[PDB]
Amino acid sequence: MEIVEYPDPILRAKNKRIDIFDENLKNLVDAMFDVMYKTDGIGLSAPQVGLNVQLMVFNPAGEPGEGKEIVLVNPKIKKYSDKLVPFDEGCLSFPGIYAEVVRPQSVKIDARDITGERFSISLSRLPARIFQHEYDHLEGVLFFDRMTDQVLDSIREELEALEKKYEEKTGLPSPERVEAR
Ligand SMILES: CCCCC[C@H](CC(=O)NO)C(=O)N[C@H](C(=O)N1CCC[C@H]1CO)C(C)C
Ligand SMILES: [Zn+2]
Ligand SMILES: [Zn+2]
Ligand SMILES: [Zn+2]
Ligand SMILES: [Zn+2]
Repeated sequence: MEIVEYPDPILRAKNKRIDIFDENLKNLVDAMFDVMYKTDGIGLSAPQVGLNVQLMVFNPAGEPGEGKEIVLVNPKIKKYSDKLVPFDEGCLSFPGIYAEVVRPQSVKIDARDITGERFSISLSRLPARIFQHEYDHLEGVLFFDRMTDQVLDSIREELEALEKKYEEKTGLPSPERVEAR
């Protein structure tokens, strides 16, 4: 397996609805959780492992045998809180890069579980925070898109190093560039 890193276009591509809730889905969810634990994450989205599908997993404890292994399929945000809060985020698609992101404190959500049963849920605190980060991935939105210009400027060179890596590996110019913004 391989975590897909910025600026790979897979991270910007449209993600398809999941219609089939079967063993292949369960296997993928397991693999994603295992990637998360191996890499010290607290959540992961399907495009980050190379699959453009509306699937996210997370565990707000981030540790084996702790917290809850939360799976959300075809999620939709129904409401964001007016209240905003800052929090330092990293993203497994941007190794080593951490910066302040301001997001709504809480969200109301519609999604499906791993069996395909639909549910409504309200999230707050860290779970809300993780959720919105992973939800943005499913919408082809990356965390620096959410940063202020001042915060973005502080990570520009780190982002360009990732653009260079992609350019060196592929021999192609990067399909997006932080400087364009
Ligand atoms: C907070 C918003 C959720 C972030 C989810 C990411 C994983 C990811 O890229 N999901 O798409 C993560 O685990 N990031 C970690 C992260 O940001 N953490 C881990 C503990 C708390 C926070 C740092 O303040 C590390 C790997 C950089
Ligand atoms: Zn591999
Ligand atoms: Zn496993
Ligand atoms: Zn750890
Ligand atoms: Zn991420």
